[PDB]
Amino acid sequence: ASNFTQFVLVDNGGTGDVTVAPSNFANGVAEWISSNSRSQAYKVTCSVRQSSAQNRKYTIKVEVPKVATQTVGGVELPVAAWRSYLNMELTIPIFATNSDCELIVKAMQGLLKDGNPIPSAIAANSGIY
Amino acid sequence: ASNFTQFVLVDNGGTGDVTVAPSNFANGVAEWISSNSRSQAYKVTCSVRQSSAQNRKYTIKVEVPKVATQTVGGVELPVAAWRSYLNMELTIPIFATNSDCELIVKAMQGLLKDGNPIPSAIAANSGIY
Amino acid sequence: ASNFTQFVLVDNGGTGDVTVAPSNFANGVAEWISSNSRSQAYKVTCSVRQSSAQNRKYTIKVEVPKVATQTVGGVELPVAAWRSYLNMELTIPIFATNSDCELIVKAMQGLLKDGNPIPSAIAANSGIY
Amino acid sequence: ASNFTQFVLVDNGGTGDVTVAPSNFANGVAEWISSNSRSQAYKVTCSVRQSSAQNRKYTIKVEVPKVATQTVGGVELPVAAWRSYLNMELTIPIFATNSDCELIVKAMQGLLKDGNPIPSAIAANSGIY
Amino acid sequence: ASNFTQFVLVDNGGTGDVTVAPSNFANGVAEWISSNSRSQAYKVTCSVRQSSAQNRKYTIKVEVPKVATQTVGGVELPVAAWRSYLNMELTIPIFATNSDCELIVKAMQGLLKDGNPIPSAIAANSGIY
Amino acid sequence: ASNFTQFVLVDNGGTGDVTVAPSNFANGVAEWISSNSRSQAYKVTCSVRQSSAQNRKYTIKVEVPKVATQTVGGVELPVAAWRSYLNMELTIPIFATNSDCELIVKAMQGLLKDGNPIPSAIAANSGIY
Repeated sequence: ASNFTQFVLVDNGGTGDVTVAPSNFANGVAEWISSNSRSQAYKVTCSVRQSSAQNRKYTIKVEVPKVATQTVGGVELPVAAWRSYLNMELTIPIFATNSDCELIVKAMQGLLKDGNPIPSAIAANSGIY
Repeated sequence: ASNFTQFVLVDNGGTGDVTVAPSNFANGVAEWISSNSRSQAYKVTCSVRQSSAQNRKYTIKVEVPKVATQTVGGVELPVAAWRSYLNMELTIPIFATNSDCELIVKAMQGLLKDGNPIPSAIAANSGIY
Repeated sequence: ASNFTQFVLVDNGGTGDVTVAPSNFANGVAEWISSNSRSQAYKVTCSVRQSSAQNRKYTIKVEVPKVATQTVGGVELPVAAWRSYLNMELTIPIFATNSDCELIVKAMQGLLKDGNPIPSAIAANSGIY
Repeated sequence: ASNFTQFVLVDNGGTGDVTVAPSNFANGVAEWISSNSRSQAYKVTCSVRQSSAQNRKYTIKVEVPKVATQTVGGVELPVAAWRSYLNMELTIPIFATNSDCELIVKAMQGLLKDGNPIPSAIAANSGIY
Repeated sequence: ASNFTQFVLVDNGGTGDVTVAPSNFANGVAEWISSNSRSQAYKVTCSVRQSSAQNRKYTIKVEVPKVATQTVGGVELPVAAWRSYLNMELTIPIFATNSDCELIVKAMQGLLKDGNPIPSAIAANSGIY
Repeated sequence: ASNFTQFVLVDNGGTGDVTVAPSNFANGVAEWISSNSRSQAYKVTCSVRQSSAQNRKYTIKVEVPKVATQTVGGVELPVAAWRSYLNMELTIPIFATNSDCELIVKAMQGLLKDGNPIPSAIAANSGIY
């Protein structure tokens, strides 16, 4: 293997895709960034450690630019009005086999499949109702 | 429309699909659990709060159980041998359009798509390298 | 260029080979872990530090698990029944050129070469005689 | 039958080979030393002891000299300009069968096999990267 | 792509080129050293940290040794008679585009181009006048 | 000699070059500035002093304008969002001959040659990986 490669983060179907590429590995934290200024980039980081004697935790973070009315390459302040931050922590018991970890991945991607309630609440700027 | 519906969390291709259904909304936390005893159930919860004045924060959690049957006092009880915990917080600026929010949802599902680096690492009990 | 990669810790033929893959490099400690349950995994770590003004000191550690299943109360968990622990410290003065380091490496692999006294004493639960 | 014998610590070709020959086995410590001046000699020792009720612990040590001549007051002495010191401790539970010991030995020699990350970091005055 | 590769630090036109190669990344500091003993090696290190909220700061260091062979205790050791130290810190706003960053790199190499004032002064043990 | 002249700081190959010209020499600190307002100028300064009894230090500073979305001659605030700052300190032992200083200059320009890792990390808005 060799996991640390470029991948498509936003698939707008071929044209307008956002690819994110390896950009830092200081401290064994893999970072991927898109081709933009660091203030407007899509950024992804991932690391894993044994959190307790019984568990490992993957910590995954994503930053996504507010794009409507963006000025590309512009200085946009305040930073917080222009960025969304995702923070995932996955705690997996040391007993989990690879098959177990496959299922955890499937649960994670089921949660976010189109049409399911959580992605469609987020995208519609809504809560659950 | 009411987006509080049942959905399939783990798609094992029609056979042994784990599907999760609305089960509680007390205290503004939407909860979905699978059709098991509460001791062995998959659980998904979601809540949105306006965290800052200019942010909203979604908090989503998933529990994946490893089911087992334990003998306690000479009696067999349905139990989960361990659970894995996904815990994610998403902070979105209030200035984000629905098209901006769709970008976040697309980035989150691209992150976990089959074959991209992070799902591969998790599924292999590996780190990124 | 990278030497933090996957490698074969045990060529046990060309099939039952044990491979260890990069897992974490926090705080200057490179760690590699084999796949499947962390509870039954082989682990290797390595770190180098300037122990004195004139010396650098590598600390390398390897753990070899005896794979087993713990069954308690009817619940079975994949565990390591026990682990052997190798721990080695190699001190090298800053005056060593690369050729001197190659020789140190050849001494290390000669020490453990198949058929020589130390590897064959260990392999047979035995001391020197 | 004896494993306290001479052996090749460095096959540096088939000519500049460094051989270590039995020197002393006092107090359960087997010692081997290469020929010519003890001051420039390679040294290997090995001892095994029941560290705990359940464990035996091997302690192996190797010293690699940098050969040199000290000249003081016109008197020259064959000396070691400096020495690298390898020191390793291997703990094995009394439950290990001979096959488990063979595997422990294969893990040790895989760790140091030519081309793998640890031997090639050492060989190049380098850490992991 | 992995930009952590070997490069030639001092180009003496093919003959006596000093070339430096990846040697450590512990603690997020990429290190390159030349192929000498650690006592006589050229060393280059580089690290990036997000210094402010709106800045990132690169810290690059270079050590150029003047090699020598010293007699200590009647024994000759490979040594550096002195080292010269380049130490540079670059602070870049997060709003800088990759085209903005290319401008910085072009300015830094124009600064040291052969024949411009600063390289000439350094090379002549002169100040600017 | 007479080092203090105009030179090309950014060579965009004839057309679009940035020339920086002598602009101040108060306190023996040579300053060069481009033809712009002081808030948008490329600025270079250089000075040398004996830092210790054994060393001299050249202190070189460069300021580079953020140019993407720049308004030429405009008032752009905050200043820190619109400027990058380079700071180099070169410490050279008083024993270094001119030949030694030539080599230090070559090491400095090798570090920054196109294609080598440090300039290409900077230009790609990246760390080392």
